[PDB]
Amino acid sequence: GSSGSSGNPHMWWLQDADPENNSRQASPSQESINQLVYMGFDTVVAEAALRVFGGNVQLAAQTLAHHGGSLPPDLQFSGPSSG
Repeated sequence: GSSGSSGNPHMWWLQDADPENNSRQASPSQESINQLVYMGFDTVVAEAALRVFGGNVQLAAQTLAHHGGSLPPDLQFSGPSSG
C-alpha cells in the first residue's frame, strides 16, 4: 500500500443525504467506510476491504472483525499478502 496519515480532505461535510446509493457493483460509500473505521479499521483498510468483498460493509467486517484489522493474507491465491 502507501503511507496513510492525513492527506486528502474528508470533504462532503454534510448536505445531500443520498446522492447515488443503488444496489449495483461499484466503489464503496464514505459512510460504509466511516462505519468501518468505527469498528476499528483504518479507513484505507475499510476502503480496501469493501473493495475486496466487492463493497459489503458486513462481508468486510465479518472478516475485518474475525481477523481484527489486517485483512486476509491468504484471501487471494495470487495477490497482495504480507507473508
